[PDB]
Amino acid sequence: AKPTVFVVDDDMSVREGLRNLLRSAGFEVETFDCASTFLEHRRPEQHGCLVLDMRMPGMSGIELQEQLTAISDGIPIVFITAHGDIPMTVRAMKAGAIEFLPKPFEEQALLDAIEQGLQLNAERRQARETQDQLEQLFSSLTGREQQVLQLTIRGLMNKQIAGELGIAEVTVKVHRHNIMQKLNVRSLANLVHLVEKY
Ligand SMILES: [Hg+2]
Ligand SMILES: [Hg+2]
Ligand SMILES: [Hg+2]
Ligand SMILES: [Mg+2]
Repeated sequence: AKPTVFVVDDDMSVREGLRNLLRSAGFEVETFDCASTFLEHRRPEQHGCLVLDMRMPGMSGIELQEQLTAISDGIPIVFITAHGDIPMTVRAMKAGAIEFLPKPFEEQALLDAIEQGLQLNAERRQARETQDQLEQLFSSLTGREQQVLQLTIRGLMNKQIAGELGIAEVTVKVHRHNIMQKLNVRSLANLVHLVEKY
């Protein structure tokens, strides 16, 4: 999807200033003056980075982050604050913080953090799509096929698999053919990689 920077900050100058900065850099931008309007619109499939104010009406920045943690939305966060004297908590850092930046911010520092965040989002999403794709491929196998797969990745020959399970060799052959097609692999090497991957 399009790289989108979500900007959450109650202050108009921040929202407009960042919209302009981020557009002038090739990012789509979405802004919210509240945490809950963000959460209401948030789709965890949207590729992006969150730039987040500490203090806003309603939920604070940390409180929004707690919601995102709770629902396993792993979007990366660049925290911004006008009160640099108040440190981030250890928990706020661990829950996906890219960086903690002051307002007013160095434009380039902010841009570098967002670039860092987009790459971490791209990576995270790829590892999500892969796991998702592999659960659907593996879930599409029958119990019988599962039994054959388990022995196959143990290096057994069809003859030995047949004897172990009490089925005909042709039955094993056919199960093996169907496993390859279901899991979309053309070699025993790639079959074993896939099972280990998942
Ligand atoms: Hg709002
Ligand atoms: Hg809305
Ligand atoms: Hg981003
Ligand atoms: Mg604020």
